[PDB]
Amino acid sequence: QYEDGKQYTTLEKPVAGAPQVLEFFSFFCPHCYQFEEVLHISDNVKKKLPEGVKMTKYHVNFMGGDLGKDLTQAWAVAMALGVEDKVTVPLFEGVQKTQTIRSASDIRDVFINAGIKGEEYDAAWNSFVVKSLVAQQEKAAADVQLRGVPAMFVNGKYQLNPQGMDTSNMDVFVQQYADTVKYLSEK
Repeated sequence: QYEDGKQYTTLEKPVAGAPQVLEFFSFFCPHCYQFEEVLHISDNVKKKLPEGVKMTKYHVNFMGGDLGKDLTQAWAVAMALGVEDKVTVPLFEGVQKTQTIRSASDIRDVFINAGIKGEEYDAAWNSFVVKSLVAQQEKAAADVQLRGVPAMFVNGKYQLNPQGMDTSNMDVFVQQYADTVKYLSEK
């Protein structure tokens, strides 16, 4: 019973060249914390994706002011070093749970504690490769004219609508969301 306007909506201006599945989030975003740390949405969507469908995850600037821009840069460092799987949880917890991430150096502390060498983090943080990865994340969001997170887009054409899913049961919610992505990824 997949209906445009219930589980998903369709973009009025479809985006060319977008990744197959594009997720946007912020470490500053309480609903994003719920999506990732309680529901594990990305991991469960991944479990249902067809063979050959790639998931891209980008951070956004528009929450948290100065720290929000710093967190987009840190996510770029995480992508450049391939350590997303070591820093997502501590970054979410440091911003939202303990609220001990208040500055760029607190962000760096999370990477150091996760075992990324200080010299590796610092060279990445100041690199043009990371500046390019920041620009890519910003451009992707500009393409779909993003106005809110968490958000997920399929084939540059469809946007997931979590308001139309069952929130009385967390497992059902995750299943409906993942099946909807799989449905859209098949066009």
